[PDB]
Amino acid sequence: QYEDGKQYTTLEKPVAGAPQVLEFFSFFCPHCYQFEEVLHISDNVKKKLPEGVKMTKYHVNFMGGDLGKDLTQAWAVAMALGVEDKVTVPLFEGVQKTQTIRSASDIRDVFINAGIKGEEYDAAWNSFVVKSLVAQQEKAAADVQLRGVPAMFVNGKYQLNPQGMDTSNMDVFVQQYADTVKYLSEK
Ligand SMILES: CCN(CCn1cccn1)C(=O)Cc1ccc(Oc2ccc(C#N)c(C)c2)cc1
Repeated sequence: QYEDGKQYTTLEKPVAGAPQVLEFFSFFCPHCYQFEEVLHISDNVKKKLPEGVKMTKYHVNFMGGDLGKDLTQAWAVAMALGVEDKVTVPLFEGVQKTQTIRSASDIRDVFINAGIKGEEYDAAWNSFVVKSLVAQQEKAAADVQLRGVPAMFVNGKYQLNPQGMDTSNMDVFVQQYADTVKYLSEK
């Protein structure tokens, strides 16, 4: 019922030490926007996972021109301050809905409006921790030879394949997605 090539793919040369469940997204990615706002893929996947399992989510550089790099660093700041849940929706909307995010200054305005003090954003932005998080996200994408988003990898061996699942019903799709990750995490 869970055959290889249908719900998932397998990496030709796995990545040792990868997180158990790794999501790659871009704030420019049309389907990543749905995955956040309409499907809630991350929340629904976490719900089907054993309670002692961490999920990791990384931003990618290769969409959005120069802004893709700035958003990857801003996402690193978000991870460093632990404010992902305060900035995810206004970044998605500013980039894709209203298209009001066109510079690094615009990203910063989102964080300030979300309650992060301007000076603390800047200090995080220029910190060694954020430098290292940026490196981590880029290495993770290179390690799996990531070509596009959204993507989810399980134990650095298995790559989810949403296009082999049933996509005519949003809620059936999300259930098949979350159930496929639980299966794969059990491998
Ligand atoms: C990595 C490739 N990639 C980018 C380029 N690309 C491919 C097709 C369109 N763009 C993806 O987007 C991959 C993809 C993801 C999901 C998915 O299925 C659904 C999406 C939204 C909803 C809703 N709401 C439903 C119900 C299903 C289909 C495909």
